[PDB]
Amino acid sequence: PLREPRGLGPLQIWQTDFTLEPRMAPRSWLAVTVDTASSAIVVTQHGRVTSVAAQHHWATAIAVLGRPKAIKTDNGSCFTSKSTREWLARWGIAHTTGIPGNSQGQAMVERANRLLKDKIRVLAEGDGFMKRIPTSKQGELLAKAMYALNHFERGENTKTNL
Amino acid sequence: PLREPRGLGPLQIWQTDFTLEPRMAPRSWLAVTVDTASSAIVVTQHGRVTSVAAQHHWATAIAVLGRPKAIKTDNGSCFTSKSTREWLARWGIAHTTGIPGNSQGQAMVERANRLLKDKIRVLAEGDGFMKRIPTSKQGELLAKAMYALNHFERGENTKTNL
Repeated sequence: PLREPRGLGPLQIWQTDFTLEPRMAPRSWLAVTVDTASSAIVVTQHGRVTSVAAQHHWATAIAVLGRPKAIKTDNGSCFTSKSTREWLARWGIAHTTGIPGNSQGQAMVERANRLLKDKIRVLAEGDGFMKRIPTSKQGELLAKAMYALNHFERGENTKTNL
Repeated sequence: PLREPRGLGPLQIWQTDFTLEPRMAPRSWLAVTVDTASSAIVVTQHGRVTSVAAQHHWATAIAVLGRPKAIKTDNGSCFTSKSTREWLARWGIAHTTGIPGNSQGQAMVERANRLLKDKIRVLAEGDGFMKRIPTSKQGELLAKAMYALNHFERGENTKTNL
């Protein structure tokens, strides 16, 4: 009877996309993965959008979230290249650019991209950076944005507490 | 590199639910499965909602759509019983009652239930049955409703044609 995914729990399927964020230049391409089972997000920054940038991002995401059963992406070439298909086959991860979803596409990662860019803008401005964030402060700020969205430790819709 | 699902195509995941339709009494429980990759629908009628009715329905759906990689259901007991879990393990089909979706729950099968009940009401009324459909005409009418929703062969949003 060995089938997934962790009891009756949700299946381990990720959605990944690249989004451009000039406040993070020169490594302005943010690769973002949302795990649809937990809604956890992993983001990494890249100088150019290539097949290798996608593989480097997923290598980091696997270290953080574990190996997923499948990854959903759009049809960009960094995801459909022979190189990327081989990398995913090496890890045994299924890939779809498909629609076995419940609504139009990969809404989850699109919402994540928006929340992430908003969070980076609010934190950077809080620190006094209204335009590009200085290169030496980018990593900590991106880490801070990722923490804020994942360990949202909140009352976001809760009752009084200390 | 052998991973799913049929190239870059959508993964083979189904959504299944039971819905009550008194026009089909005495076997008024309709079990409905929507394949999220193709949007095909399979419906069967049952006298009572039990674990065995769910297994009988999926046996028919597998003959029509092939064996899926996973099936998503809610937490009703006919789906979480030991009997049903064993049946799914016997076939090697993963089961989730989860949320690895892109919106709230299993909207797909809920929309399917609505379209199906509307279609049965319009066809039955067309035949002169305003209340319960006579037992001997139910199977053909349910088959007609299933055909209408799957081989929707349409211009449903298309240009002039013969």
